[PDB]
Amino acid sequence: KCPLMVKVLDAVRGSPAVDVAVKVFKKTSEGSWEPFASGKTAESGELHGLTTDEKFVEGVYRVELDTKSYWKTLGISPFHEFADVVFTANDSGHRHYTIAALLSPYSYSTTAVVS
Amino acid sequence: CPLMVKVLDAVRGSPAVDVAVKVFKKTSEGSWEPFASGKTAESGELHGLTTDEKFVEGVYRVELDTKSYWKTLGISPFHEFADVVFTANDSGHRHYTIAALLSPYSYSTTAVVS
Amino acid sequence: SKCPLMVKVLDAVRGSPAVDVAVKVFKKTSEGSWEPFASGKTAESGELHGLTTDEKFVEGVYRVELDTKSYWKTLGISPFHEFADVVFTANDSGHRHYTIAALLSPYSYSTTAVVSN
Amino acid sequence: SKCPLMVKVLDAVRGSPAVDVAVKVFKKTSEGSWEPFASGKTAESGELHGLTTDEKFVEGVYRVELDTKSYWKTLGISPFHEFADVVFTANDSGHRHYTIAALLSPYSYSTTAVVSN
Repeated sequence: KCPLMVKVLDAVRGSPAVDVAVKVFKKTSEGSWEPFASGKTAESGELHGLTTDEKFVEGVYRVELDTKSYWKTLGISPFHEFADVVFTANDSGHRHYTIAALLSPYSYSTTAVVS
Repeated sequence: CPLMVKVLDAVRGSPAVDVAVKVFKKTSEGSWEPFASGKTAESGELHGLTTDEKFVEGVYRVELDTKSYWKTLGISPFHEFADVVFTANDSGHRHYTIAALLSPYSYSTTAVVS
Repeated sequence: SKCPLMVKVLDAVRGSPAVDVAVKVFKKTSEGSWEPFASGKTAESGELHGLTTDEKFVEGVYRVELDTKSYWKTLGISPFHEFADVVFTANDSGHRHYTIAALLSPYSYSTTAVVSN
Repeated sequence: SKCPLMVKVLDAVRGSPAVDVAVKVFKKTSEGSWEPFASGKTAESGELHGLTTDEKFVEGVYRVELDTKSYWKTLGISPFHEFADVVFTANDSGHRHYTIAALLSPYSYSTTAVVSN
């Protein structure tokens, strides 16, 4: 039943990325980003329960991982200010989305699983 | 479960289903001998390859048959396969996840070790 | 070279450079908005050179945006992301040279920074 | 530009080229064994050129092995993998030029092939 999940891994430690701050924004008709949902990754590196099928309507979404604070907490000065993932959701029926991310200090990878 | 494999498809945005996986263990003599095998489920995951007791200290080679995967989908891929080779259980007993992200001419792999 | 900001892009589906990828660069203002800084497209090599100089490329927060959506749709492929952007602080301990490398798939991308003195 | 097999490696932890990565190339035989074909180390650019020539780079199954374990150990880091290898058939349908690109982290790597006629 979870329509939008986030999963984050740490490529330096070979572990889930724990305590990663996540902010979701939804684009408005006027074109601005308004706050939609927020949370933190658990011990699993996964974030559940951001939203529900009812609230997760058609629109353009931006998922922002606070990668800078993550690396700095571990004593590492990273390259990026954050990692944004921007996408259109539910444009042709309701789907379930997973945004996965793999983090290094100077690099990240992100994949979408859509079902 | 001490050794899990998880595979994603970057072209379709989905689990990579029915990926054949072969695992080998290096012998004292230096050759690869078969150790375990299976296929990824609809989840893109493969569980139950081995047990904590059977998964002894050694050098392991996990081979994903990426070529068969892409050819089944009507795509001619670059690699013959994707091998992931590593020492396991040399410093305390651990659980490993080998994750893989596949495109026709590219792949990424990560280890989660707990 | 004297080139302080380069972009290199590869296509993971075709096994080739990503050609004619549109790139927009922005610089964060005092008020907290993005103003246009530079723009170009990747060449046959998948690379974009000559975006800026060390005179113009001063200390600040920059945003580099690849139009990944238009790139895939030109090839007949419907991609996941609206775009791929990279946001970073530049030149805050003196001038450096930066390369933003990116690897593209329809539902996935990776980006790496190479920073040199 | 005449170079038929190139290797390019980046370090995702340092944000730099991966320098002095040991590279070994093998070619498969009729009997199914790996015979040595070429070897070298990445330069300060992270690139390795001059491994072979078009005349020597004949049709066959090749194995390119990056010694990632030694690389990380030299930097004081205990890495996950024994190495990173890329196995592929080359020059089966026309003679081509190949670039094997890799991005390294201690517990992760990505590899991409760029093929050009």
